[PDB]
Amino acid sequence: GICKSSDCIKSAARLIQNMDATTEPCTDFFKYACGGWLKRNVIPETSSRYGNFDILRDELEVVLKDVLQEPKTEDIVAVQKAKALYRSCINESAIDSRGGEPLLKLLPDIYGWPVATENWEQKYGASWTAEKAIAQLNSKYGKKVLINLFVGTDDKNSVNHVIHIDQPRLGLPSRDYYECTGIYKEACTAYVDFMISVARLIRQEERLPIDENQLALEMNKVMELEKEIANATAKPEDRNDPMLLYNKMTLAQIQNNFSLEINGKPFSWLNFTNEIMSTVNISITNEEDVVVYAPEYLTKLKPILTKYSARDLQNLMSWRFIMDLVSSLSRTYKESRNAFRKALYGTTSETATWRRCANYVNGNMENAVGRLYVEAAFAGESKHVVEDLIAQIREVFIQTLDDLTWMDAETKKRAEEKALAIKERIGYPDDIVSNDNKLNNEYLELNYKEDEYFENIIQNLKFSQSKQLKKLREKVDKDEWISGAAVVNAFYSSGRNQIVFPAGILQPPFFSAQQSNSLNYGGIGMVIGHEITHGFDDNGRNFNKDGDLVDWWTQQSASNFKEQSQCMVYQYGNFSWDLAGGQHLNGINTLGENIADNGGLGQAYRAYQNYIKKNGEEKLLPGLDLNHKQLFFLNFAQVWCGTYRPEYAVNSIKTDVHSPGNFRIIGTLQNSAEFSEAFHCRKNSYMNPEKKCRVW
Ligand SMILES: SC[C@@H](Cc1ccccc1)c1nc2c[nH+]ccc2[nH]1
Ligand SMILES: *[C@@H]1O[C@H](CO)[C@@H](O)[C@H](O)[C@H]1NC(C)=O
Ligand SMILES: *[C@@H]1O[C@H](CO)[C@@H](O)[C@H](O)[C@H]1NC(C)=O
Ligand SMILES: *[C@@H]1O[C@H](CO)[C@@H](O)[C@H](O)[C@H]1NC(C)=O
Ligand SMILES: [Zn+2]
Repeated sequence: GICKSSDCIKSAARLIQNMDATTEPCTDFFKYACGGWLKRNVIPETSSRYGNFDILRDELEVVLKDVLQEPKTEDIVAVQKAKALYRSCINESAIDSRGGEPLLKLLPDIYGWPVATENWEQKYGASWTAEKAIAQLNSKYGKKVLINLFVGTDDKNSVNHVIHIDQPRLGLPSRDYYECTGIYKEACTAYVDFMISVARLIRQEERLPIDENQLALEMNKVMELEKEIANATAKPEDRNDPMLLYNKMTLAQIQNNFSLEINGKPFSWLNFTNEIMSTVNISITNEEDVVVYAPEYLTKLKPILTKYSARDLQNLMSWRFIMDLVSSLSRTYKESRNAFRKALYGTTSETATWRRCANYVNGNMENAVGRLYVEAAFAGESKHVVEDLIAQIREVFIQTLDDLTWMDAETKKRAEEKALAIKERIGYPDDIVSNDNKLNNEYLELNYKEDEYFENIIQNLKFSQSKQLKKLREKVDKDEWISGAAVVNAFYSSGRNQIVFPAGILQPPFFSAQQSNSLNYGGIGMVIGHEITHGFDDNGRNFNKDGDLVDWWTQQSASNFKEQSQCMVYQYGNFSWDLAGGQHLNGINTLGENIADNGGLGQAYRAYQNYIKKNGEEKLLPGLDLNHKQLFFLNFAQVWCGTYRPEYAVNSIKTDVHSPGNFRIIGTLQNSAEFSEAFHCRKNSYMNPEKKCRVW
């Protein structure tokens, strides 16, 4: 009783070609499940990571290029904009002819780039101050330097917005890089050379005189500034407790508890905060409430700042925006990035311009692009089947609450509470197809010119930032999706207490109404449990049914969670990762994702078990000597057939909240008794340790 459908033939062939049945599943299940993929595939030059998951994202791009590249008479305005933005984006000759000019037009208006100016002090240092300068970059261009102010949702009341202050992101991927030795040396060297190179082009294009030594002089000074700011930022592992993280102040407290002396002042938080909010005609009292994520960093900032010029400061501040612009300029500007992105990413070339451009438009017009994607590529009934799967898996989670010995009764009850309260977002929002007005109106204020890509993307930064800040006194809309449809991913929002599964992830190998349920439950089913479980991981457990940051745990149950979850900190902490040169994974920074994998997979199996009990076994797949319990786990693993470039592995072992795909397979299956029953694994086989972690 082999299935011999078209769709069964496709499924089986993919499973076969990926796997290496030469390998004992119980010795190394990633090798087993993925061995044939590993043999046949080399990472593309434009890829920092490649794998089945990334391939889906490459395939989604092909769809986007098809729906963006050809004007259609009936196209509503919203989509004409997307396509026009697309067209402005793929015209390189237009862009190459403008050189850097579009940036030079731009410089004066963020207070300059001193290293690339004459008499910066005469021109600006007058007008200059750090209030005014940090605030420009932030409110006009959304670039967050020195101090990150951001209108956001309020962790303690999910219907409101607040102003946040947090530590900024850095020009290198993580604070660790600023060690600048060993595995980090090239990066630091490439980074400053890239500074240097960009500032030389501008001086040249300005026809200014070029003194290499002073360039190095000033760009090294920028680096040692950023080094200090790096050392002053808190680690991820010390940022992971949302109750620790949430400290609400008035500007008043802030001004009196977190003083800064920049240049010679010192710093007017009130002034700073109004230069930003001013940008949207809103008024801020020194009595305004602010959520402060990074108190210690602010503290630490004081002595640092007092030590550098306005020139030094602005040289870092402007470069952190310029950084991001130069690949939207001509080829010579493009080129100066070459060695820096190689150092961070290991890639030797830019991705295709049409793909970059397809993704950028998706980024900036996600509902419009998403309408098109769904029309071309998304069936419409996938989404009913997924709705029902989500009901199944949510029920299973609830069930398991009874068999979990490390919570107390009341705590279980609240856990069921919060779970009943999860609200699910599947595929796309019908609005974006049925309601033309609403889609046109989201982009009303935008007007693109097909020969001015750089103007266009400037405008999108302004619009974006205008939008966000004006939410301050507005409620949160509970209609709002937190992802477009044309995205290969899924999401949990603890503020919305909501799970989202875009059209883009609802395809093989994760999902098809035509593929075997075993494949479904091991793919998208595992994914739905992942997302649910995040509501109850080491961040999400802190948020309640309404998305509010408030404790609903007993001290005992909370402490047991920490204890149970500690097992995963150690297990994963202990993997060493060849591609990153033998470093251990960070067990703390991945914990949330690892909890979500182990809970999510177990949930999904039990939901497959529950399915088979009710509907009976499935017909087997042709060409494969495996039953469906076995297939369930095959497919789980094959989602993550993939590899990394060493450079990116070094980047990602610090920056990714996920474990690398291979250790996710191995991580979770070692903790799963079901798996080892599937493949008759000996006690103490590599895949089957006697000691096993469990939380959800
Ligand atoms: S946090 C959502 C999760 C969704 C997911 C869970 C389980 C299996 C596949 C995807 C996920 N998205 C990713 C994006 N990049 C790398 C790893 C990722 N993991
Ligand atoms: C590229 O942009 C320039 C604008 O100067 C235009 O003349 C040229 O025809 C454009 N090419 C395409 C294919 O649209
Ligand atoms: C902020 O303070 C500066 C100091 O020069 C002042 O010029 C500016 O008008 C002030 N703006 C706001 C929003 O208070
Ligand atoms: C490996 O597990 C052991 C035993 O708990 C633990 O002491 C050690 O810290 C773990 N390794 C890492 C790097 O976390
Ligand atoms: Zn996740």
